[PDB]
Amino acid sequence: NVIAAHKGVNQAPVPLKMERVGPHDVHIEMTAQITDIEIDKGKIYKAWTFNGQAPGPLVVVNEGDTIHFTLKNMDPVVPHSMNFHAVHASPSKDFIDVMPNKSGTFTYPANKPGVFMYHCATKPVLQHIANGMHGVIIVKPKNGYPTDKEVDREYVLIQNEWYKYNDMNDFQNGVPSYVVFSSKALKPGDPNTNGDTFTLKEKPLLAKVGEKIRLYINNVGPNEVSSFHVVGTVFDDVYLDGNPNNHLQGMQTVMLPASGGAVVEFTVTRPGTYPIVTHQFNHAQKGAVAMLKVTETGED
Amino acid sequence: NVIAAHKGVNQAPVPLKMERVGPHDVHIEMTAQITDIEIDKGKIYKAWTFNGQAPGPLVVVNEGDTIHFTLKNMDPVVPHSMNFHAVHASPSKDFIDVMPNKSGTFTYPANKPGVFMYHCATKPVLQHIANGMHGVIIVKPKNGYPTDKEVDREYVLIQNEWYKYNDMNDFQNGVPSYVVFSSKALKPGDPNTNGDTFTLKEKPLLAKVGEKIRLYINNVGPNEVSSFHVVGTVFDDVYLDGNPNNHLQGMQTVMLPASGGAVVEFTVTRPGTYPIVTHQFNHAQKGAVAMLKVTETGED
Amino acid sequence: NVIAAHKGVNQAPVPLKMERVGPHDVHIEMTAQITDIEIDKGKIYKAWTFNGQAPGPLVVVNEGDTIHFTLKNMDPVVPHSMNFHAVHASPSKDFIDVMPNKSGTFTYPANKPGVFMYHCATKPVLQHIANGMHGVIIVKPKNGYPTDKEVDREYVLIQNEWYKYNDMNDFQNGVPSYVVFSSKALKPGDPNTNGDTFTLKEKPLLAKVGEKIRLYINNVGPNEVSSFHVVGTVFDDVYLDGNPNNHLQGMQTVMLPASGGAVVEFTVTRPGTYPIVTHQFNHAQKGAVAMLKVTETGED
Ligand SMILES: [Cl-]
Ligand SMILES: [Cl-]
Ligand SMILES: [Cl-]
Ligand SMILES: [Cu+2]
Ligand SMILES: [Cu+2]
Ligand SMILES: [Cu+2]
Ligand SMILES: [Cu+2]
Ligand SMILES: [Cu+2]
Ligand SMILES: [Cu+2]
Ligand SMILES: [Cu+2]
Ligand SMILES: [Cu+2]
Ligand SMILES: [Cu+2]
Ligand SMILES: [Cu+2]
Ligand SMILES: [Cu+2]
Ligand SMILES: [Cu+2]
Ligand SMILES: [Cu+2]
Ligand SMILES: [Cu+2]
Ligand SMILES: [Cu+2]
Ligand SMILES: [Cu+2]
Ligand SMILES: [Cu+2]
Ligand SMILES: [Cu+2]
Ligand SMILES: [Cu+2]
Ligand SMILES: [Cu+2]
Ligand SMILES: [Cu+2]
Repeated sequence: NVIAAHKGVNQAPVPLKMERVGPHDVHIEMTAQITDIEIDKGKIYKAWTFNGQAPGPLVVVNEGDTIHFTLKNMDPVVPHSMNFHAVHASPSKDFIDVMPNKSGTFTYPANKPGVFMYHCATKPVLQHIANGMHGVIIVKPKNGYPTDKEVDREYVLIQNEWYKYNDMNDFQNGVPSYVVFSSKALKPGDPNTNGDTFTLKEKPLLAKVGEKIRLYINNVGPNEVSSFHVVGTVFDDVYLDGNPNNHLQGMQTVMLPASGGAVVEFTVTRPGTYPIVTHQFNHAQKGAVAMLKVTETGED
Repeated sequence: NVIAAHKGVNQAPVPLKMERVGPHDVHIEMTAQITDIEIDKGKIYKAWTFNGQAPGPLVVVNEGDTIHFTLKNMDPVVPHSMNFHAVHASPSKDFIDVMPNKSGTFTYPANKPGVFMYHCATKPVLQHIANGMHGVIIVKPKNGYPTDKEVDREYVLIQNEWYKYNDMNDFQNGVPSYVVFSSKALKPGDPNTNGDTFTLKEKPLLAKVGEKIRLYINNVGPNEVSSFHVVGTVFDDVYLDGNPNNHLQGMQTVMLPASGGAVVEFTVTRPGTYPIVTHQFNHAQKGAVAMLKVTETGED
Repeated sequence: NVIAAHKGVNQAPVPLKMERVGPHDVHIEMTAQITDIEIDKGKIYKAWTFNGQAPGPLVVVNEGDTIHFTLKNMDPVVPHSMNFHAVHASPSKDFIDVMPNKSGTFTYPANKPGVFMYHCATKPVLQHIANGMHGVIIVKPKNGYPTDKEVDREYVLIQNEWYKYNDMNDFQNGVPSYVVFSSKALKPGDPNTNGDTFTLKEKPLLAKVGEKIRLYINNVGPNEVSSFHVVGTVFDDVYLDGNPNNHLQGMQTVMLPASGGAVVEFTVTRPGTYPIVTHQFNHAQKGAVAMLKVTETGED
C-alpha cells in the first residue's frame, strides 16, 4: 500500500485560484498533490488531495456559469482528474487524466443550482476518493431560495470517511476507521478546515442566540450514507441537493446518500453548544461530531 | 463490559407520568433504570432504559406544548440525560446529566409536528443509545394531516438494533446481532412492547378488512438506516418526519435515516396476515419483521 | 450450503409469458428455476431464479390492471412463491408457496403507478432473494408523467448484490462480494441482461447526443441502499418510486432504500461514455458501474 515515490512527500497546500472572466464564465485552477493531514490526534494520513486540503477547497459559482477548469498534477507518479457533479460534460473527454507534472484544461457548464460533490475520476475511483480527493462545489441559484431573507448566518460542512492508509481491501470491505466533518469558508473570517475528528469540537462554529443558520452540506463518502442532525433544533427548511424546488420542512434528520447534498436551515433559540452529528452513531463515535457555539453576541 | 454495580440489578418497570398543566404546558417524568429485557428467545439484555422499557415509553404532546421534563436517575453508578428531537433547547444546559440517585428538571418547547426520536445524551452517546436509551415522542399537528378523515386505525412502531452486551467495539465496528420492531400504545387496548425479535410475530397488530391504517414510525438506530415496507400493500400517503408538508404518495418503501420518522398510511384489502419489514433483508432475518393480522371483524 | 438435488442442475432460461385478457386484466406466467449465471468473469452462481434470469424478467402493466399470475415451480426440492410490491394482496393467501413440480395461480390488482420490486416470498426470504429471486414490475401511470413529451429514449436498470453461494451467515452478516447492474428490455432491440459486473461495461447502453434519457430504476438489494448517480449529468426530474406526485428536480444522486424505485431523467449533452454508478464507491468497485455510450447517431 506504500507508493515508493510518495515516501517523505508532503507538498505544502497551494491556494485555489479562481477568477471571473465573463458574466457567465469562470476560471478555476486546482492542483493534485500529496499532503500529510492529521485526521485524528497523533494520526497522519498522507492524503491524495486537491490543493493540499481534504476535502478540497470550496468552489462557489453562479447558476449558468461555464467553468474553465485547469488541474495541475503535482503527484510525482499517479495520474489524477476532476469530476464535478455540478456540470454537464462528456466524462470520457472532459473528466480525463492529467499525468504527473502536467496540466489539463476542461470546460463545462454548471446549469443547475445546488450543493454538489466534486472528486477525482481516475480509476480506481474508490482509491482516489478514499485517499482524499473529494470536495464541494456550490452553484448559487439565480433566484435564490425562498427563505433567503430569513437566514442570518451560513456555513459549509462536509462529511467524509477515512480508512486504513491506501488499502484497497479495507476501502472495499472494511468499516471506516474515522468519519469526520470539515468546514470550508464562504466569507472572510469563516474557518477552513480538513476532515478530522477534533477541529470543529475544539474550535466550534460560532453563532448568536436567536439566529437562523443555513448549512450547505454534502456527504462525500466514499462509502457511507449520512443521517444529518443538529442537536437542540429542528430543520425549519431543507432543500435536497440545494435545488430550491426540493423543499421539505420540519425535518429532524436529513438522509444523504453518498455524494448527497442539501441546504438546511434551523433556528438556535438559547445560548449553549449544539452538537452537529451524523445520527448513525457508530460514525459519530468515530469522529463525526462538530460543534456550534451559540452566544449572546456571536463571538467566542 | 460488565459494570460491577449493575450485577444482579433488574429494576422493575415504572410507569411514565404525564399531566397537562396548562393549555400549552405539559409535565413529564421519566426514570433512567437498569432492566432485564428478553430481546430474543433465551437472550436477556440488561438494558439501560427509560422507565424499564426499550425503546422507552411513548410520549404524545400537541404542537406548541412546552414540556417540563424530569428525569429521575435510578442507575446506581452511571449518569443519564434526555435529548428530545422534538424540542428547541440548549444542549449544554438542557440535555445535561443527572447523577445517580438524583433528579433533574428541564423545560423546552415542542414547536414542530412529527414523529421524533428521543434518547439519552450522555457521553458516549452511542453507548447509551445502543444499551437501550431511545424512544419516540409524537407531536400532534395543530391542524392535523390532510388525510386524517380517511384513517380507520393507527399504531406506533419503532425499529432498533441490539449488539453484543455493552461492547463499545461491537457498537462501533460490528454488525447488529438483532434488529427489531416494537409497538407503543396510543389508545387503551393497544399493545405496548419492547424491541424484541418475536412479540409482534406471535401477537400481531390487529386490523379489519378494508381499513386504512396509519403507522407512526421511527428508526432509532443506533447505527442502521431502515427501508420500511408493509407486504401486500403500498403506502397511499407518507409524511416524512410526520410533518404534514413533506407529503409523498404511492411509495412501496420509505427510506428512514437513523433517527428518521414518518407517518405512513396504507389500505389492507383482504383478510390475512401482512408482514411489516425493513427491506434490508439481513436485518429482517435478524428479527425486524412484525405482523399485522387483518380479519373480517378486527378482533383476533 | 450445497443442496444435493441442485448438483449439476442448470435449467435453461424460459421466456416470460404475458397476455392481456381484458381492458384491465393481464395473465402472467413465470417459472421458478435453478440456472447457472456468470456474475463476474470466471464466477458462476447457481442462482435461484424466475425464468432463468437474475434479476428476473421485466413485467410491465398499466395502472388499474389486475394480474392473474401463475408460478410454475421447476426447482426439484425447494418451494418458491411471488410477492409483487405493486399489488394489494393478502400475503398469507396470495403470496404462498408453490411446491416443486407444481403450479399456483394468484390474482391481485396493481392500483398504483411506479417501479416496483418483485421477489420470492418463501421463508427465509433473505435466502430466496439473495440467491437471485428478485426483479421489477413497472406499472404505467394512466396519465403518464408530466415530462413524458421531453423524453427521447428510455431503459430499465436494476441494482442487486451477490454473496457467497447460498451462505446464510454471509447473507446476514457479511459484506457483498459483488454489487451489480442489469438492464431489462422495454422495446425490441433493447438489451436484456443479468446482474453481473461486466456486461453493461463491455456493451454499454446506447444514446444520441442531446437526448433526454429516462431510466426506470430499482435497487432490489437484498441488503444495501443505493446512491444512484449518472456521471457527467444531473437528474432534471426524479419521481420517487415512479409515482408522478413524488417529483424532485435537479438531483445529483438519488437515495434508494432496499427495494426502492425511481423514474429518473437526465440530458446527455456531449458525445462520450458516461458511467452509471452507485456512489457508495465500495459497491461500485465491486461491480456496480454500467456505461452509457452517447454518439452523434445513437448507434454503436
Ligand atoms: Cl443526537
Ligand atoms: Cl417484502
Ligand atoms: Cl461519480
Ligand atoms: Cu447574462
Ligand atoms: Cu498532532
Ligand atoms: Cu486522483
Ligand atoms: Cu461522483
Ligand atoms: Cu459501514
Ligand atoms: Cu433572524
Ligand atoms: Cu429547529
Ligand atoms: Cu392557546
Ligand atoms: Cu424466554
Ligand atoms: Cu444514559
Ligand atoms: Cu439525537
Ligand atoms: Cu450494518
Ligand atoms: Cu376506511
Ligand atoms: Cu397499499
Ligand atoms: Cu376501463
Ligand atoms: Cu466466463
Ligand atoms: Cu424462492
Ligand atoms: Cu418485498
Ligand atoms: Cu454493506
Ligand atoms: Cu430531446
Ligand atoms: Cu443532468
